Amino acid sequence: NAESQLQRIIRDLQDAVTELSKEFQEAGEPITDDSTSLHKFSYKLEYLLQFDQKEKATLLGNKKDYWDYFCACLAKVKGANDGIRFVKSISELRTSLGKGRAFIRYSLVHQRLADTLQQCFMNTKVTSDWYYARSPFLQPKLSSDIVGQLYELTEVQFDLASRGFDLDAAWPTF
Repeated sequence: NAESQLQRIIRDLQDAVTELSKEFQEAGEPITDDSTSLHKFSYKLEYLLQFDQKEKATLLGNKKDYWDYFCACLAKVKGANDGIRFVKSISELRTSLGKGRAFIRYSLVHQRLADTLQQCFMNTKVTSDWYYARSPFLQPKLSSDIVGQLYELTEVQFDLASRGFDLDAAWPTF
């Protein structure tokens, strides 16, 4: 059911990763915002990040999302919070969704995504507080598959712009 849809999305993430690796190889230069495969990657990773996510909010009712999970895992982990601090310094980002997208893109630019997510999923305590059972992040068999795919991006360069779009509204398309 949901299991079969999960599995498909994990494969989609893999196909997006391979696409980016091929596009990189083909282009002979860093991936840019007009890559439809970066776009697909972004959406598949976000799907996974939102999958079986527990619902949470601030005391004023604003929505928390995976950005808030990343902060809980990493904001105080020395060495691990460069991207947390970067996104916290962007005044334009108004929502947890948008902040989380910025963090993913920062991580891609700096070739740290896999390592950062691996570090999140290692925190079993926080991950269990944010996710229901079927989340791949609670299952190494599945979480290392996803992390594994991500390590192939550790060698792909991304030259992603820092402005020219509104992440609170949408992933960039060019």
